[PDB]
Amino acid sequence: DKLIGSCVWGAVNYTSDCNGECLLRGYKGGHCGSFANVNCWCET
Repeated sequence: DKLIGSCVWGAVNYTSDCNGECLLRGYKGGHCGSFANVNCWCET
């Protein structure tokens, strides 16, 4: 997996646009943790 940042509306390294932060890295459509809604990861 290829982390990107956090996925909490009120935290540091805030993402806001997972797919965005992932696209920024040329990664594939990322998403937010499935069983840990807090950090986002890419679908690599």
